Amino acid sequence: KVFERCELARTLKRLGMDGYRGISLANWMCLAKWESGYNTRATNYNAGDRSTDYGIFAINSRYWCNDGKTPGAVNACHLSCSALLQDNIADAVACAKRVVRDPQGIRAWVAWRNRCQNRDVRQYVQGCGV
Repeated sequence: KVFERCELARTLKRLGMDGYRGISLANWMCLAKWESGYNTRATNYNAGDRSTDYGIFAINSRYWCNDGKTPGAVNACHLSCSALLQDNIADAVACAKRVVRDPQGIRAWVAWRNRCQNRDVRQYVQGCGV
């Protein structure tokens, strides 16, 4: 499913993402926008290390979910990577929360550092009623 901006903002808010570990809803939106274009079916294979980024938050198989085909990978969110390809983003949100409980927080995603860190991200939530 490809979310429309405000639809996603409210969906994330209802799922408890606003201010989760200090991360604003606008930061989560900027992350999803640059990681998948709000596409829950987005996938990116990384030929270099044989891992795959899954879903709306492009969560990687080397550490976060299990797809059975990633060399020496772990599964910190304890989910099949298939759970990260559902139209319903509850499991993906649960996993994203797990990612940020680690030391780096939102910085875990390099894309956030590149496209969201120290940027004006107000535009992501304006007019969404969140």
